[PDB]
Amino acid sequence: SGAIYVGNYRVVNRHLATHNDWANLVWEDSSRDLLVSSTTAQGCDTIARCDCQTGVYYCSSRRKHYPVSFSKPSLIFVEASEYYPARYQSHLMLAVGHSEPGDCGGILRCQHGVVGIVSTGGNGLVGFADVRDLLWLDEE
Ligand SMILES: */O=C(\[N][C]C1=[C][C]=C(F)[C]=[C]1)C1=[C]N([C][C])N=[C]1
Ligand SMILES: [Zn+2]
Repeated sequence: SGAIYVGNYRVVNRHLATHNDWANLVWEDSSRDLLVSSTTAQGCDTIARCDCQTGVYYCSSRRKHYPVSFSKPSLIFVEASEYYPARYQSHLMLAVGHSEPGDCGGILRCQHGVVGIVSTGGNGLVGFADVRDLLWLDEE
């Protein structure tokens, strides 16, 4: 579990979005595993605006933050998980590291702020849904 809180937006994995998220929907994209809802309170996070390929991510199934190198966001085949069938996911970054289903929502951060959230795992990789292209998160 986990979310990004930027301005008056809440960014969650689409597959973990709640009824209250869907009832207050700003934007969602199944191909990216992302959903954004509106918030009453302003959030503490800053979104990275950069092309870093190194950062640190939180792994709840280890209670640990790990430094990783990661691929640039791309259209990647993802094997079946507990929450999605095998499919192509877009805007996905991969790193070597541990990720189980409940790790989804852990933040990946670089020197510029939040890069994305954990979205995939298995076979010794962790996949992150990028948010650095969503420039509209930073206003309005
Ligand atoms: O519930 C609302 N939004 C989703 C949400 C927000 C915070 C959170 F911790 C979980 C889910 C919502 C939005 N608004 C209007 C701004 N009222 C309720
Ligand atoms: Zn960066």
